[PDB]
Amino acid sequence: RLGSGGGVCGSVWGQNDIAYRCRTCENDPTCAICVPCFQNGDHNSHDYSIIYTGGGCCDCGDETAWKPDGFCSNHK
Amino acid sequence: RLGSGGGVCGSVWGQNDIAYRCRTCENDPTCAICVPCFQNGDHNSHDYSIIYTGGGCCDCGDETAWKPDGFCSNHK
Ligand SMILES: [Zn+2]
Ligand SMILES: [Zn+2]
Ligand SMILES: [Zn+2]
Ligand SMILES: [Zn+2]
Ligand SMILES: [Zn+2]
Ligand SMILES: [Zn+2]
Repeated sequence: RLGSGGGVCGSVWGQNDIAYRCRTCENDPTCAICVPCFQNGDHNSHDYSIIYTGGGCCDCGDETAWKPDGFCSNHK
Repeated sequence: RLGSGGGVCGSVWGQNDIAYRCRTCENDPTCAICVPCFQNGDHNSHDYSIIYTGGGCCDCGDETAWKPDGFCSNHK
């Protein structure tokens, strides 16, 4: 998808991987971030969930997919 | 974003790149495909447009972003 450039997390998911959904930081229901990005950010009382994904990429740092307050440390 | 795996086009866009939007094959307004995927597929009377993108990735082959009839040859 289009999205922003700059300091976004490359990470890509293969067929038996884990990501995190966060209904609080997300722009739409298919946004997700990789495990390190979630744990290196602050989501304490957000409505997050674990997801076993078979594909996609981490939305961390891309403000067209993820609220910037939900970025982890290494992505602004 | 989440999306599908398998035979999807990796391609990623940097800060002065070209992609194609196709309002006909797209699932939502931010979907886009890279130049080779567009030209190796069939979009003759679709409502496509050129876009100078600064970021994102090609949606070709990912049926959660792009109608499969709009895939190019090398992605099913
Ligand atoms: Zn990440
Ligand atoms: Zn991150
Ligand atoms: Zn969150
Ligand atoms: Zn492509
Ligand atoms: Zn393609
Ligand atoms: Zn098309």
